[PDB]
Amino acid sequence: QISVRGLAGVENVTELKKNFNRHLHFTLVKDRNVATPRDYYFALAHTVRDHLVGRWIRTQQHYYEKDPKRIYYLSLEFYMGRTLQNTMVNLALENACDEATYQLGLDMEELEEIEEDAGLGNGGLGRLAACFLDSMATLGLAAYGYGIRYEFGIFNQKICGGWQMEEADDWLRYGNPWEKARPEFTLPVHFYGRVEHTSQGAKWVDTQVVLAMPYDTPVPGYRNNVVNTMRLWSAKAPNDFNLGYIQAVLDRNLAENISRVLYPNDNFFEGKELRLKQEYFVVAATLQDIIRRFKSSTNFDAFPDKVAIQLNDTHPSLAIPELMRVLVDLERLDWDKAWEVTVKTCAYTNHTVLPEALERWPVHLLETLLPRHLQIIYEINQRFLNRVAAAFPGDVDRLRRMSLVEEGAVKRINMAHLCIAGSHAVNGVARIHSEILKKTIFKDFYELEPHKFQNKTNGITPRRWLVLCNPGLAEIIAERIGEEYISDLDQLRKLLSYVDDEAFIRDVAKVKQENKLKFAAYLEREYKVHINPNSLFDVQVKRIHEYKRQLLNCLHVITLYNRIKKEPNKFVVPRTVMIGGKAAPGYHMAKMIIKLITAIGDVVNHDPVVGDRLRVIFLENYRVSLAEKVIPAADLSEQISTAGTEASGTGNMKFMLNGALTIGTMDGANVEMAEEAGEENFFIFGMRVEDVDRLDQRGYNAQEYYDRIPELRQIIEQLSSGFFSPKQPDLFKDIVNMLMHHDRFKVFADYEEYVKCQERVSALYKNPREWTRMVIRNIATSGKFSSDRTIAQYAREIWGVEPSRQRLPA
Amino acid sequence: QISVRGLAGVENVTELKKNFNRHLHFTLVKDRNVATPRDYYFALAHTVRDHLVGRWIRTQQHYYEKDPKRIYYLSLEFYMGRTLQNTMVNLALENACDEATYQLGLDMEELEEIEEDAGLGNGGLGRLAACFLDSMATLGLAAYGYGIRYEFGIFNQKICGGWQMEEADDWLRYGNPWEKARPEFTLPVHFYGRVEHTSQGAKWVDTQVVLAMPYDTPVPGYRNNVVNTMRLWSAKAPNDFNLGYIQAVLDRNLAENISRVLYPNDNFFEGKELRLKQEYFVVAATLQDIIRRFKSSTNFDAFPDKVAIQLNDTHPSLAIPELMRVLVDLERLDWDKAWEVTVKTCAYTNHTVLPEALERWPVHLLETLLPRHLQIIYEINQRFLNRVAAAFPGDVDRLRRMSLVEEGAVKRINMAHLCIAGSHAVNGVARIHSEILKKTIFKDFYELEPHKFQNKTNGITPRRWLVLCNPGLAEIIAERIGEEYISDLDQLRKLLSYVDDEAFIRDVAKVKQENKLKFAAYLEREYKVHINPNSLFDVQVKRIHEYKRQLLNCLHVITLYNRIKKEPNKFVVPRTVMIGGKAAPGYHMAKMIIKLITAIGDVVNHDPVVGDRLRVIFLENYRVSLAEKVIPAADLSEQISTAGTEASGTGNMKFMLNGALTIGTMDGANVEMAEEAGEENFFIFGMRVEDVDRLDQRGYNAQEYYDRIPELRQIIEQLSSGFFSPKQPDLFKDIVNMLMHHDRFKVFADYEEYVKCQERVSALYKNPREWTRMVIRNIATSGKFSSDRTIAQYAREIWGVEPSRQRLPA
Ligand SMILES: O=C(O)c1ccc(-c2nnc([C@@H]3O[C@H](CO)[C@@H](O)[C@H](O)[C@H]3O)[nH]2)cc1
Ligand SMILES: O=C(O)c1ccc(-c2nnc([C@@H]3O[C@H](CO)[C@@H](O)[C@H](O)[C@H]3O)[nH]2)cc1
Ligand SMILES: O=c1[nH]cnc2c1ncn2[C@@H]1O[C@@H](COP(=O)(O)O)[C@@H](O)[C@H]1O
Ligand SMILES: O=c1[nH]cnc2c1ncn2[C@@H]1O[C@@H](COP(=O)(O)O)[C@@H](O)[C@H]1O
Ligand SMILES: *Cc1c(COP(=O)(O)O)cnc(C)c1O
Ligand SMILES: *Cc1c(COP(=O)(O)O)cnc(C)c1O
Repeated sequence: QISVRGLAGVENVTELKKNFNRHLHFTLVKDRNVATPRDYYFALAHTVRDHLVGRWIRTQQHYYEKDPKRIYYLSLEFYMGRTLQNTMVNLALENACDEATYQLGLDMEELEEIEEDAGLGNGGLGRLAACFLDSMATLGLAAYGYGIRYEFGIFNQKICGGWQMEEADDWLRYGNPWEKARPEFTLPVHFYGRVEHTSQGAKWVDTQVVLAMPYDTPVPGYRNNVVNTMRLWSAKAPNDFNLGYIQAVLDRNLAENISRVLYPNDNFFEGKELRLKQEYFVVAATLQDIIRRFKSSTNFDAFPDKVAIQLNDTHPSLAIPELMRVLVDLERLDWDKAWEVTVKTCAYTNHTVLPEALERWPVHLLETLLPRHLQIIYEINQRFLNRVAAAFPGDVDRLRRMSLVEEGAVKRINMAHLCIAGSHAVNGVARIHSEILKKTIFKDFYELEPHKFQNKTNGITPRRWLVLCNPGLAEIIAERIGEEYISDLDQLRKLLSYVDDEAFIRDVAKVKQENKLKFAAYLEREYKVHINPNSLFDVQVKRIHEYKRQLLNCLHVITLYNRIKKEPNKFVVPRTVMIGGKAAPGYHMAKMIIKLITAIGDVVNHDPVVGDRLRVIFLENYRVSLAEKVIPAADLSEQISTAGTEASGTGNMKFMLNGALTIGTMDGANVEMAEEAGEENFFIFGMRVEDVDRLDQRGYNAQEYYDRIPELRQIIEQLSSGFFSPKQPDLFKDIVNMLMHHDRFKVFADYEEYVKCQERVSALYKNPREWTRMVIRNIATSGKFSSDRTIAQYAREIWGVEPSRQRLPA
Repeated sequence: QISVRGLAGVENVTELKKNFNRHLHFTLVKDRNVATPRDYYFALAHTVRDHLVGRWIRTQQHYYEKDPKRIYYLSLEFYMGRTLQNTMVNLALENACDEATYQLGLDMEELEEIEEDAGLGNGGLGRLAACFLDSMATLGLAAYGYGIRYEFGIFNQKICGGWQMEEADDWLRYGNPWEKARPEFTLPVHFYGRVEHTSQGAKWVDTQVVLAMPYDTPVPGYRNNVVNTMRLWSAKAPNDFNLGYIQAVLDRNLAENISRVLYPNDNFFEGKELRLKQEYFVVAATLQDIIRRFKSSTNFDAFPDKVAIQLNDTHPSLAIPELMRVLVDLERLDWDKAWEVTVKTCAYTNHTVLPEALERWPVHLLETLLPRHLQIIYEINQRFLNRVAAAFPGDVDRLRRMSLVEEGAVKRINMAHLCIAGSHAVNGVARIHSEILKKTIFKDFYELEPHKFQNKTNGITPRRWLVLCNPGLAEIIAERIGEEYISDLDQLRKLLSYVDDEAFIRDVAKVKQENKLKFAAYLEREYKVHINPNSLFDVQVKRIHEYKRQLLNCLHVITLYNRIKKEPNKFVVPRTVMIGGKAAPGYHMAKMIIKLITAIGDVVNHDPVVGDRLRVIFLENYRVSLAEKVIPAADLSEQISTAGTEASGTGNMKFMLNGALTIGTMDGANVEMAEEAGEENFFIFGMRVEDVDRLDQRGYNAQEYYDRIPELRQIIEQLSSGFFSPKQPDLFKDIVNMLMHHDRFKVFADYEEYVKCQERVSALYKNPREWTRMVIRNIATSGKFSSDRTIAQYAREIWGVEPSRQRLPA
C-alpha cells in the first residue's frame, strides 16, 4: 500500500505463502484447524528468518576472505525490542509479507504484537547499543556486538493500587526464533583460585570453571545485504561440576546463575558480587573469541590494526587487565609491548557524571574473585602514577586523585580511571557532557593526555525510530524528497523548502492526528481508559529518577489543576499528560514518585469540573515496543533534567524525528538539538550548568522558593495535608521532606520558568498552522541525530576504519 | 545393500539430498566448508523428522475424529536411547538415507554415533516402557506415554582407578531435534497448602503453584504410518513466583528442580521429598490433560469406556487419589460413583518383590505436601478395610496386614496396597513372579479379589532389538522366511525347518563372527584394549545389584584363573568375560563389586601364563546404545539372579533373539524361555524358588560351603589376604564379610552347580556345529518374547481394546 514498505511482486508473495505454510506444517507441527495466532506469528518469523540466513553466511564468509579490521562492541546491555518488523524493513519485505499474510486470511499487525521484546537493557545505554548495531551493519562495518544472554530481562511492570509491582520477564518461554545456539564455540571462564609465581611467570591456578556458550543473532543492515552478528554468552556448568550425587546436580544452578538476570538499575552502582561475575564472564569469553579469530587470519604487533574494542561504559573495563593477562601470562609478551597493544586496541565511552553511578569495586572482592587481575591492576597503577609524577613533580594531591586505587574505610578500584589509563580514546556522548568531563571529573587526566579526549554525540537509528514506528510520516516525506534520507538523514534539510507549502503542512498535521487516534484506541483496548484525541499530548517517558525530574512535571500538572479549580469557566488548552517509566526495585524515592503520579491521576481524572480539559495517565510497562507506539503520537516532549545531569539523552531525539516539539533544559543533547533547529523553534527554560554551579556555591535553599511563590506553597500544603491521599494523609511526607531539605536536583529552582514556558507551549498549540510549521523546522533539522552519523565518527576518529554504503551481492 | 533396510529409489534419494542441504543451510546456518560431523548429524535428523510430521498430524487428527478408547501409560522412566536409526527403520528409510548420505561424501553410521541417548531411565523398567510405546504404535492403539522431561538423565559412568565416578548426563546441551515444546498446553500443579471444609465440600487452598510445560516426541509404528505421542512434562515457575528482586528471580530454581534429575536407583526406594514431588507432578499434569481430552470428545459414567490408565509400578500411584480429588472436589460426583470410575479406569503393574524397593511414604511428608490426598487415602483405607472385615469377620491380623496405613515408629502409606485397592487389574511381569505375588506378598488381596490378579509376561521390541542392532541376522532370516516376522515374531518358529540346513548353520555362525569382529574393533578404538575374537564372549550386562549376583560370576572367573595357574599347559576353551553396568551412587556394596571386577582384570589380563585364554573386561557406561553393540556380539548370556528375585528380566530376551545361549537360574522369564526353547537347549543350574525357601527355613550358613569346597575356600583366602589388592590388602573385607555372614542372596549355595554348568558350556563351544544348532533352536522359539505379544494381551485382557495391523494412509 505505501511506497517505503517496498514491492509486493507476484513471485515474492507466492513464495512467502508457500514457505509460511511449510513452516506451519514442518517447523511448528500444526495444521490450520488447531493453529493459534502465536503459531502464525512463529510461522511468519521463520519465513522471514530464512531470507536472512543466506546473507548472514555470505557476509561472514566475506569478512573471513577480505580480513578487514574487526570492531568489537562490548556491552552488558543490548535493548533490542522486537525483531520481526525491523527485519522486514531492512530486507524490503514488509509489503510482500503484508500481502502474503492478507491472502492467507491473517492480519500481520496483529501477529507482530505477539512477539516479546528482547528487553536485555535498562534504558538509554542499552538502547544506544542496539541503535549502534543497526548503524554498523548499515555502514558495512565488520562489527560484532558481544554481551550476555540474560534468561530474564528488565522486569515487567504492573501497577497495583497505584504502586509498581515487578514480575519476571520470561522472554524465552515460547522460544526465540532469531537466535542460533553455537554450543561448538563454548569456552571456559575462570573464577577464584590463587596466583603462583614460577621461574617463567605467574600462573592462575585452582580456579572454578564456568562455560560460556554463545548464541548468535543476526543484525541486518538497511537494504545492503550485510548481516552482522550479535553474540550473547550463556553460562553453563561443566559436567564434572561438584562431581551426594543429587545435590551436586542441583547445585549446577550456582554457576548458571551468572546469566540468569539483568540488574535493573539505571545510573546506580550496586556493587554486588554477582554483577562482577557477569562483567568478567562477558569479558573473558569475548576476548578468547577475539584472539581465536585474530590467529585464524605469534605477532601481536598487528593486533590493533585488526581489532578495535569499544567499552560501553566501565561495565566491561576488566577487558583491559584481561587482555594484559592473556598477552603477558599466556602469550609471554613483555609488559611494555603488551601495554602498547592494549592501549591501541581499547577505547572507552563514558555515559554519566553522577557519582553514585560510577563503578568502584572493593579490593577485597577482586582479591577473592580475580586475584591475578588485581595484581595486574596494581602494576598498571604504579606505572601510570610514575608517569603522573614525572609530568607534575611534587604534586602529591594529584597522585592521590588520579590513582586507580581509592583509599578509605574500604579500599576500592575506580574503574573509570582504569579505562582512561588503558584506552587510546575516551569520549562523552554529547558536546556539553564531553566538556564537563574535561573540566570536572576527568580534568586531571585531560591535563596529562589531552589527545585522548573526544566527543561523539549520540544518535538513534531512523530505521526503527521513523520508518518502522511512523510509516505515515516516512511516506509523506518520501513523496517529496525520495527514499535516500532513510540512510542519509541529513537529506531531511530539504524539507525546509516545504515549511510554507499548504499541502505539506496539512499532511504533517494529518499524520500526527492519525497517530494520536490510533494511540487513544490502543489505550482503550489494552487498558480500559478514555482520552480526548484533540488534546495536546504532553509526554514524559524514560526511567524514573530524581535527576530526570518527573517531580517537576508533577508540580506543573497540579498547578494546572489548581488554576482550573480557581477559574473553572475560563478556557484552557486541553492536555493529556502521560508519564511512564520503570523504577529500579530498590529505589524507594522512585517508587514514591510513581505512586504520586497515579494519586494525582485519581484526583484529576475524576473531578467533574475539570472534564476532559486535563487527564493524567501513567503509562504502564514502558519499554521499546511501547516507545514505538507513544512517540509518534506525542505533541510535546518533556526533557527536563537538571542542567549537567543527563549526559545526552536519546528519547529527546526520537521525539524530534517524529513531529513533537520539545520543552527542555539546556542539558545533554538538548543543547545541540536547539542549535540545529534554532532556539526560536524550541521551548528552552531553566538554569544553565553555570547557574546550577552558582547556586551550589551560595547554598540551595528550597524554603526561599516556597516563601516567594504562592502557587508553589499551595501545592506543598496539598501534598503534606493529604489532599492526594485522603486515607493516608502522611503518605507523601518523604517527597515533601526531600523537596524542602535534601533536593540535589533543585526542582523548585526551575519551577517558575517551567510554568511560564509551558504557558507559551499552550499559546502556540492554539494556532495549529504555526505549531505545525515549527514541527516541520524540527523534523527538517533532526538529521545530525542519526546514529549513522555517530558511527561514522567513531569509525573515522577512534577505530580507524572507513564506512561504506556499498551493497554486498544478494 | 540389504533387503530389510528398504528401497533406495532415485526420486527418494534425490529428495533426501535436497532436504539435507536445505536443513544444513537454513536450519543449521552452516555451509559445507565449516560444517562439523555434528552439523551433518543434525541436518540428517531434521530431514528424517520432516517425514514423521505429516503422519503425526494425521494420526492425532484420526484419533480426534474416530474417538477410540485412549490408553495412558504413566511412568517415571522412559529409557528411549537414540531415535535416528529407529525412525528410519520404522519409516523404511534406512537404505535411502544411506545412499543419500553416501552420495554427499558422508558415512551414515558415523553420524548415528553422534546422537546422545535419551537416558531417561535406570534399566529394565524404563526400557520396558520404551519397548511398549513402540509396540502400541505398531499395533495401532491410541496410546500416550506420559512422564517427566528430566534435564539430566542417568549419569554417565567413568571408571577411575577401577572405581565408578559419576558425571552429569547433559543430554540436551546440543538440542533435541525430536521433541516439540508445547508451551500453549502448560498446566498448573499445586503443592503444600491446607484443606478447608465448606458447606459444599473440601477446598485445597493456599497452595504453591508450579507450571507443567509439555514437550511432545513422536513414536512411529512399524511401517503402518501411525505416529503416537510421548508427552513429557517440564517444571516452570510462574512469573509472579516469590514476587529482594534479584534473589526472587534466582529462587525460581527451587520450583524448576522438580524436573532437573532422574533418581538413579534401580530396585531401591530412597524416600526423598523431591522424588515425591516428581511423582505428584507427573500425575497432576497428566490427569488434567486426560480430562481435557475426554471433555472435548457432565457424564463421567463413560470415562472408563474412553480412558485406560496403566500405572508403571507404584511411582504414579497418586493418580488414584488425584482422580478421586478431581471427581469429588471439583466435579462434585458422590464418593461411590467416583470410586467406581477410578477403579474401572486404573490398572497396576508390579515389577518387584524385593522389600527395600517398595514405596512406603511417611505420613508426615504427605501431610505437609499433599494434605488433601492424605485425607482421601485415609477414607479409601477405611472403606476398603470395612469390606475386608465383612468378608473375613474377626480376622483382626488380616486387617492390620492389608491396611494402606502401616503402624510403627513412623506411620507410612503402603503405595502397593493403595494401587491394588484402586485398580481393576493387578499384574506381574512373568509367570513365576505373578504366582509369587498371589502366594506371598499380595496373598491377602488375592483371597479378597482373585479376579483382579493377572500375568503379563514381559517382552522386547524386535525392531530395536533385532532389525536395528543386528541387520545381518535379520537379513539371513528374511532370505528364508520373508519380512513378516518383524511384526509377527511367532513366525520365527519356521526356522526350526532350517536347523539341519548346512547353508543356514554357516550363515548364522558367520553373522555372529562378524558381530564379534566389529565389537572387538570398537573396543580397541574407543577404549585402547585388545581381545581375541575367537574366544567365547561371556557377557553379563545389567545394573549392578547383589540380587543379580555379578559376584557369583566373579567367583567363576577366579576359579578359571586358579585352574589355569594350577595346570598351565592344559587346553581350556578361551573366554572373554565381559561385565558391565551402573551402580547407584549411594549403594556402597555395588560400588565395591565394580572395584572387584576391575581388580580381577588387573591380575588376570597381565598374567603371561594365562595369555589370551582368559580376559576380564569391565564395560564402561552401559546404556541402551552400548546394549545394541554388545548383545549381537555375545555367545553366552549370564542370567544368574537368585531364584525368586528377578521379576522378569528383559536383557535375557534380547540375548536369546540375537544368537546367544543362556546360562541361568529358573528365575523370572528365564523359566518361560527354557519352556519355549526346551530345557535341553538352555544351561539351567542352581536352586529353584522352593529350594531357596527350604534353605531359609533351616538357616543359610555360608561357612558350610567354605568348609566343604576347597576351590571356594582358596578364592576367599585370596580375597582376604590381598591377592587382588596388593597395596591395600584389606580392600575387599566388606565383600568377604558379607559373603560369609550376611548374604541375603546365597551366592555360595549356587557356586558348585554354576561351575559345573559352565564346564558344560565350554564343552559345547568346542563343537561349533552343535553350538550353532542349539542357537537356531533358541532364536526360532523367541517369538513369545515380542512386546507385540505382551501389548496385545494388555489390550485384550486389561484395557478392553482390539489391536490392529491396519495401515493408515500415507
Ligand atoms: O547498571 C548500571 O550500573 C548502570 C546502568 C546504566 C548507566 C547509565 N549511565 N548513563 C546512562 C545513559 O546513557 C545514555 C546513552 O549514552 C545517555 O543518553 C543518557 O544520558 C545516560 O543517562 N545509563 C549506568 C550504570
Ligand atoms: O526408582 C525406583 O524407586 C525404582 C526403580 C526401578 C524399580 C524396578 N523394579 N523392578 C524393576 C525391573 O522391572 C523390569 C521390567 O518389568 C523387570 O524385567 C526386572 O525383573 C525388574 O527388576 N525395576 C523399582 C524402583
Ligand atoms: O576454512 C575456511 N574456509 C572458508 N571459510 C571459512 C573457513 N573458516 C572460517 N570461515 C568463514 O568464517 C566463519 C565465521 O567466522 P567466525 O565467526 O570466526 O567463526 C564461517 O562463516 C565461514 O564463512
Ligand atoms: O476443532 C478441531 N478440528 C479438527 N481437529 C481437531 C480439533 N481439535 C483438536 N483436533 C485434533 O486433535 C489435536 C491433537 O489432540 P490433543 O492431543 O487432544 O490436543 C490436533 O492434532 C487435531 O488434529
Ligand atoms: C530511548 C529509550 C530510553 C532513553 O530515553 P531517555 O529519555 O533518553 O532517557 C529509555 N527507554 C526506552 C524503552 C527507550 O526506547
Ligand atoms: C534391557 C536393558 C536392561 C535390563 O536388563 P536386565 O538384564 O533384564 O536387568 C538394563 N539396561 C539397559 C541399557 C537395557 O537395554
